[PDB]
Formats: sequence, structure tokens, C-alpha cells
Amino acid sequence: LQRTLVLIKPDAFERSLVAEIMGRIEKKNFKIVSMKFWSKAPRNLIEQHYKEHSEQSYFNDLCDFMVSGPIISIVYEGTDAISKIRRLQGNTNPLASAPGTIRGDLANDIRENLIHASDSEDSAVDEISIWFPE
Amino acid sequence: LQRTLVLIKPDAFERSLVAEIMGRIEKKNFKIVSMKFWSKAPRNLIEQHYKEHSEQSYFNDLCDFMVSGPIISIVYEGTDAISKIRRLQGNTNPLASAPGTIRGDLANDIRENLIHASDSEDSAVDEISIWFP
Amino acid sequence: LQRTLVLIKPDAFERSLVAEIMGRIEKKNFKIVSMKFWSKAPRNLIEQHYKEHSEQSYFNDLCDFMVSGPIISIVYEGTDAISKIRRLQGNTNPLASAPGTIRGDLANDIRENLIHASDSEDSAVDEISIWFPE
Amino acid sequence: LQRTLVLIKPDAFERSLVAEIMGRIEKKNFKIVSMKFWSKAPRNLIEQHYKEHSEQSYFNDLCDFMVSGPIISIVYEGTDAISKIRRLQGNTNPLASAPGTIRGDLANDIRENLIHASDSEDSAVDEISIWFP
Amino acid sequence: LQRTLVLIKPDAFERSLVAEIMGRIEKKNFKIVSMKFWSKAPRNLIEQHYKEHSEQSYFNDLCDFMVSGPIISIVYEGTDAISKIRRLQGNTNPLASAPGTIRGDLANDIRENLIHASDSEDSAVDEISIWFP
Amino acid sequence: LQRTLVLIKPDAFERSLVAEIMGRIEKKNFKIVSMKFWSKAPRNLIEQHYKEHSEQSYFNDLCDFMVSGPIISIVYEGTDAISKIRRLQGNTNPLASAPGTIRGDLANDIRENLIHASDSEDSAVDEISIWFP
Ligand SMILES: Nc1ccn([C@@H]2O[C@H](COP(=O)(O)OP(=O)(O)OP(=O)(O)O)[C@@H](O)[C@H]2O)c(=O)n1
Ligand SMILES: Nc1ccn([C@@H]2O[C@H](COP(=O)(O)OP(=O)(O)OP(=O)(O)O)[C@@H](O)[C@H]2O)c(=O)n1
Ligand SMILES: Nc1ccn([C@@H]2O[C@H](COP(=O)(O)OP(=O)(O)O)[C@@H](O)[C@H]2O)c(=O)n1
Ligand SMILES: Nc1ccn([C@@H]2O[C@H](COP(=O)(O)OP(=O)(O)O)[C@@H](O)[C@H]2O)c(=O)n1
Ligand SMILES: Nc1ccn([C@@H]2O[C@H](COP(=O)(O)OP(=O)(O)O)[C@@H](O)[C@H]2O)c(=O)n1
Ligand SMILES: Nc1ccn([C@@H]2O[C@H](COP(=O)(O)OP(=O)(O)O)[C@@H](O)[C@H]2O)c(=O)n1
Ligand SMILES: [Mg+2]
Ligand SMILES: [Mg+2]
Ligand SMILES: [Mg+2]
Ligand SMILES: [Mg+2]
Repeated sequence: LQRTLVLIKPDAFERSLVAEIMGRIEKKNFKIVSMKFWSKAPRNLIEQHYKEHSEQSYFNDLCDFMVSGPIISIVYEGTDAISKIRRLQGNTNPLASAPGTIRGDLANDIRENLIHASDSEDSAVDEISIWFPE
Repeated sequence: LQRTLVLIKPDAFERSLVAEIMGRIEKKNFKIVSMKFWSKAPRNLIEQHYKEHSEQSYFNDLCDFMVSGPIISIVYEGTDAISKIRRLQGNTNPLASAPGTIRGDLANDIRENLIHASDSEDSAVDEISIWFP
Repeated sequence: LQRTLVLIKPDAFERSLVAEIMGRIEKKNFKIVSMKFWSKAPRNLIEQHYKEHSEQSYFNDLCDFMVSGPIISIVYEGTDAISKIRRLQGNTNPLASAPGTIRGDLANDIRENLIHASDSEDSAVDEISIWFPE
Repeated sequence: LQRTLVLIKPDAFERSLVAEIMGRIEKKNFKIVSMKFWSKAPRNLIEQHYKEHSEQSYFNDLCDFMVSGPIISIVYEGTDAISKIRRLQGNTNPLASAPGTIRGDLANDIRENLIHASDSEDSAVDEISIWFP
Repeated sequence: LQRTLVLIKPDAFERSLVAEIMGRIEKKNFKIVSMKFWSKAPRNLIEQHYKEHSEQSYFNDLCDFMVSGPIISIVYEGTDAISKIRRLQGNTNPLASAPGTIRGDLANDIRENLIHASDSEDSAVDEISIWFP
Repeated sequence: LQRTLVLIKPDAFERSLVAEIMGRIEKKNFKIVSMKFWSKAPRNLIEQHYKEHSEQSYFNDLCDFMVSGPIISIVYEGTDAISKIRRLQGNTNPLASAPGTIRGDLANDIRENLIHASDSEDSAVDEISIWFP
């Protein structure tokens, strides 16, 4: 019975898929524990959230993107919520994300892929603290 | 061009209809300006919010219900947002709410009716400042 | 807190709208109290069910139709279930049934209109007894 | 058993609502008789199509809009299609179009309203001639 | 061309997912041959149905749950109905069930997983004769 | 950034699944480059289109099918469209096509499977030439 950190990304807002995305998690019975809306995320939280990636080439365009529009940060709660919401998520790569998954059905880009989801018990605690210090 | 305040009531959470409702508003092309998730709204906001209903016979049951579960406060923005989002909502009486409207399709009870939405300009400014001070 | 009698009509089965129809009643929170599936309704129950119409011109083609395919007979239960399920139903006439309603969204014919719904407290008791003698 | 002409406006394409719109009409049992897709329509057909509004203040802006993106021209067939696809359509004015209708659900602007539908019999032949000569 | 037996479990009724499930099967083009609504399935059918599970540590909780609410028994018919409807269903382990499948999209629990479906020819003939003698 | 050719087979029209199919592709962000609707396709284009199967036992029945009702020819554009719309498609064989895919969800037959999609780059130009010369 864990908690994971989801991010709804600015492309979700541009393409009006915010409810479609949250709806897939909702219909699988995961409950919202906490949720915050950001018209524009502070770049600092974004740099924090993606620190493991700071060395990568895409890290800068990634950060630009994440602040280019609103985002919603949600904490969901369920049994094995971390691994299950990741399988809903789908693969980052638009050439490997299966139909049925969020990214497989809706996304078509390596960078603008609608959603972020914690991928581990440690990833979650840390990301959740970043977005929900309280 | 206006802003209106929307409440997603506890029954929406119980029935897993949060996305369904927010999606109906999203497709009509309204923008989220602000949004806050309340695992349990403090009672004194609920009585503030419904302060014009305090002399009514249902008031106390309404407050009890508005704290029985989570709620989401949202400020929406758009052309004639106030009155357009009211029509989407549908009348309060389940015997009146039109099919096609959120309450018309989804609600079956005079109290537990999923959604709130400001009815006027002064009402919205008032309610927005309650949930978003 | 009443009970009403719904019929899902053979055209619903032909056009695969059975789940779509039952889904609209389900999403409005009315509960299934009883339900029976008929691969072909006995013409007698059909003649009974529509007795008030026995004098009409359409009564014969109506009966043919109702037995031309399967039908499901359901009893739903809710507050004011009778009047509410009728407003979901929509108007018999394809020139007056509003969008949003079952018939307004899905039906296009005076005869083959997908669904039947009791229209009164007396209509219901009687129809329910016809389809559910027990 | 009529026929009618239906346009899917550039805002549908912009908003990914093409199937959403066509699906509502398909769902009602109306059938595609013919259908062309235009990446960008000759402005002549547009001024032709909307010739009856040529005097209106909005005529020039409306046409600029109609050539701002792709459009799809469809002929639909079925009993009473013209008047029936017209109630599916809903009111031009976003203050009167009902929930349940394409515009009531999906449109929120006086000009950008996703769909056009023949309003009468002669309107229907008139416009079908324009798009499918 | 086969027949397979499907159970809509009590949790489907609790969550208002009956139509959602039946619709997923309906769209894959399978036909209802028989169907019965059980406001409360008699326990001895449930133990019959799950008779190969009687030595398992979950058996008693499974029976308790299979009578906690209504269920619908359905015989479906179609080409390779048995194995096609099994894939639609998805694995039992929520950690295994694929997105796109009924359990993959909708279920979150090893027990309360919405749906049953015969796994083989002998299994279906057996289960069909239980619910439809 | 590829292009690909997609056909909506007569069974889609028969089953009212045209928007359902096109919607899934639109939803994935692929764009219509051009699109013709055929009430009934010249059998020549069909034998052309399926020229590679001309020897197969099924070739004759498959073509009879492809002219049994209307079809819609679409060119789609987007990054990696060919291979991407191919996984949306799913397996020809109703015993291997996964839930989540058009065929896995909607098709239940080896011949009548709703949609065709170019399988390679040259296949794509090849077929686009046929339908849009
Ligand atoms: N060339 C790339 C690769 C990836 N990304 C972004 O970097 C994010 C995180 O990287 P990655 O780990 O590869 O994707 P995730 O699926 O989110 O996996 P995780 O965060 O758990 O590592 C992706 O969501 C994507 O938006 C990017 O902008 N450009
Ligand atoms: N010319 C007609 C008129 C109606 N009917 C059928 O008769 C049924 C019942 O008649 P009507 O009462 O007009 O329609 P309902 O909307 O079902 O209203 P109710 O049964 O409550 O009277 C309709 O559902 C329709 O299928 C028909 O076959 N041919
Ligand atoms: N008899 C009533 C009437 C209203 N109510 C609740 O009180 C709220 C305010 O009522 P209202 O008449 O202003 O209805 P709306 O403004 O929400 O349409 C409604 O949304 C209902 O949820 C109730 O519990 N019992
Ligand atoms: N004030 C207006 C009114 C309409 N229009 C556009 O012009 C079209 C013709 O208006 P109309 O009154 O015939 O509306 P419909 O026929 O589309 O219902 C509308 O569909 C709008 O797209 C506009 O640009 N500005
Ligand atoms: N550990 C378990 C395993 C199964 N079950 C239930 O027992 C049923 C039979 O289990 P199964 O392994 O045959 O799963 P399916 O055949 O339903 O895929 C499952 O559908 C579950 O609902 C349970 O309650 N606890
Ligand atoms: N045994 C078969 C196999 C395929 N077909 C049809 O012929 C088409 C070509 O088969 P294919 O193996 O290239 O399948 P896809 O390319 O469509 O995935 C299929 O889409 C079927 O419609 C058939 O009629 N009989
Ligand atoms: Mg009020
Ligand atoms: Mg007009
Ligand atoms: Mg088993
Ligand atoms: Mg091939």
C-alpha cells in the first residue's frame, strides 16, 4: 500500500488531455491523497525533480518544456501504486509504448509524453517531498 | 471573459467521477487558473461558502455532507464562464436536470449532486476569495 | 423510491448499443433489481406489454419488430426512477427527442427506438408483473 | 429521406475533435454519401458557401477563419437528416446552445464553433453543388 | 466457434462498471446467448463454480466476496470465444494484468477483479451447466 | 517524419466504427494529409492494393469483401507514422492481436478486421500512389 508522485505535463494542458489522463488512474481505483496546480512550476522544483538527469543532453530542453505551461502534481495511493501506475504510464520511447497505456494511446514524442510517474520506492518518497514538503 | 468558482463534491470522489466532471468542463474549452485539493474542507469554509443557505432546512445536512470526503476547489476562466458553466451543470432538482448536463446524466439526489458553480459575478468574486484568499 | 420496467429492444442488439444504453442508466446511479435475457420474447408477453396499443395501426409491425431479435427486460430502482428514466429515454418522435437523451443521441426511427421505459406508477407495477410474475 | 451538407471547421482539426464530431453523427445512424478533405479550401468556395452572409460585418473574418486550417466536407443521408443533424449541431450562440449538442458540449465561441450543417432543403442542394459539383 | 461462461462480480456493481465491462466484450463482437441476474448467488453454486480452488488459502474469502453483492452470469458465443475473451480479461495478478485489458484498466486487487471467464472447453461446458442447467 | 496509407474497411461502416477507428489515430496526434471516401471502390484499385496477395487462396474472397461496402482512404502524417499506426492496428490474427489495439478491441475475424495500414516505407508510397495518384 504505497504512494507515488505523478506529474501532469504542460502538453496535457495544451492538448486538453488532463481529465483523460487522471481518468485512467481514477478508473483503476487509485485515490488522490494530495494535489497541487501550478500555472508555472518554479524552475527550482523542476531542476530538483529531475536532478538524476542533470548531466543528460536533453536536460535543458526538458526543463524549458516543463515550465512552458501549467502542470499538476498529484500523490496517488493504492496497493503497489508505484509499479502499477508506471505500467499505465507506458514507455518513454514512442516506438515501444504499448497501446492501452497512457503514452501508447496518446503520446507521440520522446520529450512531450504527457505524464511523469515515480519508478521506485525511493523515487517516490523523494519526489513527493520535493512537491509536498509538508 | 469571466472567472467562476467550481467545487467537486465528496460524492464525485466516492463514485470516481472527478475526471468525468472535470473533462466535461475541459472539452468546452475552459482553463484552470487555480486549483486546490481538500482531503477534508474545514467546516468554516463550507458555512462561509453556503452562508446564504443558513436559514434553510437542509443547511446542516449539506455541511455534514460537504465534509464527508475530499473536495476540489477550481477557478475556471473563459468567455461568459459563469453562465456557460452553470448550464453545463444542470438544475438542482433531479426532476428538472436536463440530460446532457453533468447533473442530468450523473446525479440522482437533491443534495449529493457532484458539483458546485458560482451563479453570478458577485457570487463568484465572493466564492473565489473564500477558497483562494 | 420507485421501481420501473425497462425493455432493451432488438435494434439495440443489432447495432451493439446494449452496453451503451444500460451504461447511461448505470452512470445516473439507478440499480438493477431484476433482469432477464430473451433470445426471442414470447409474443404473448409482448402483446400483453403493449395492450394499450392493440387498436393502433402500428401495433402489428411493432410486435413483429419486438420479436425479431433478443431483448432484455430490466427492473431499475431509484428515487423517482419512473419519471427520471423517461427523461433519459427521450421522445418517441425522432423530430423531438433532445440530444443528451438516449433516443436523441442514438435513435433515428419512430418504431426502432432502442429502449422502452414505464411512464407511470401504474404502468410500472403492471409491466413489471408481466415480465416478472414472481 | 434527405441529404445534407456538413463541414468540419479548422478548429476541430486544431482541437483534435474531428472523430468526436463525426462519431456523434455516425452514432445517430446517418450515413456518409461522399466526403472530401481539404488541407486548405479555395477561398472562392468559402465565399460561395457563405454568400448569404456577404453583407454581415463578420463575413470577412469568418472566411479568414475557414481558410485558417483544414476542413472536411461531408454529405450525410438518412430520414430527416437536415433538421436532425441541425439539432445535433446546437445553437450558434454559446449562450443558448444546449448541453448534449456538439456546440453545447464542445464549442465556446461565436465564430469558432466546429461544424456547419445545411439549414434547409435548398440550402442542402445549394451547398452540395459547391463542394461536390 | 465456441461458447464461454462469464461472471460479472459484485465489485462491478459496487463501482458501476457492469456496462463498461459488458461493452468491452460487446465491441469485440460476441453474442449473448444466455444471461441471468443474481441479486445474491446461492453459496453452493459459488463453491461449485470454484470447486478446483477449495484447497486454496483464499477460497473462503473468495466465496464470501462472491455473495457480498449481485452477479450476472452470461453465456457468450463467438469464434474462439473462450481464449479471445480470456485475453480481454487480463491476468489475475494486478502486477501482471496488461493495460488494454479489463483487469489491466479497471482492477486493483488479486481477489476483487470484476470478471470471471472460462479458461478451456471442458471448463466452459462445466461452468455453463452450473449456471444454466 | 513519415507518411502512411490507411484504409477503413466496409465492416467498419457496417458496424458504425469509423469514428471509433479514426479517433484512436487522431488521439495519438497523427494528422490527415488527404482523404477520399469511396461508396464502392473500383475492384482494380483493390486488386492493385492487394497485388502482393494475388497468389494466396484468400485473395479472391478478400477483394469481394473490400468491395462489399464503402471504404475510406486516408494518408496520415507524423513522426514514425508507418510503424506507429501499425501497432495501433494490432495483429491480423484475432488470436494474437492485443487488447489496446484497434483489432484486439474491435475485430474478431481473420478477414474482416476494420483497417489496413502500410507496413513499410515503399509500401506506403506504393499504396498512396494507388489511392491518390
Ligand atoms: N531525449 C529525451 C529523453 C527523455 N526526455 C524527458 O525526460 C523524462 C524522464 O526521462 P526518462 O527516465 O527516460 O523517462 P520516464 O519514462 O519518465 O522514466 P523515469 O523518470 O522513471 O526515469 C521523460 O519523461 C521525457 O520527458 C526528454 O526530454 N528528451
Ligand atoms: N408509428 C409508430 C409509433 C410508435 N411505435 C412504437 O410504439 C412504442 C410505444 O408507443 P409510444 O407510447 O408512442 O412510445 P413510448 O415513447 O415508448 O411511450 P409509452 O410506451 O410510454 O406510451 C414506441 O416505443 C415505438 O417503438 C411504432 O412501432 N410505430
Ligand atoms: N433541498 C436541498 C436543496 C439543496 N441542497 C444542496 O444545497 C446546494 C445549494 O442549493 P441551490 O438550490 O443553490 O442549488 P445549486 O445552486 O447548487 O444549483 C445544492 O447544490 C445542493 O447540493 C440540499 O442538500 N437539499
Ligand atoms: N457574429 C458571428 C456569427 C457567426 N459567425 C460565423 O458565421 C456562421 C454563420 O452563422 P449562422 O447564424 O448561419 O450560424 P449557423 O448557421 O452555423 O448555426 C457561424 O457558423 C459562425 O461560424 C461569426 O463569425 N460571427
Ligand atoms: N490469491 C487469490 C487468488 C485468486 N483469488 C480469486 O480467485 C479467482 C480464481 O483465481 P484464478 O487464479 O483462477 O484467476 P482467474 O482464473 O480468475 O484469472 C480469481 O478470479 C480471484 O478473483 C483470490 O481471491 N485470491
Ligand atoms: N487468411 C486470411 C488472411 C488475411 N486476409 C485479409 O487479407 C489482408 C492481408 O493480410 P496481412 O497478413 O497482410 O494482414 P495485415 O497486413 O492487414 O496485418 C488482411 O488484412 C485480411 O483482411 C484474409 O482475407 N484471409
Ligand atoms: Mg446557488
Ligand atoms: Mg444558418
Ligand atoms: Mg481459473
Ligand atoms: Mg501486411
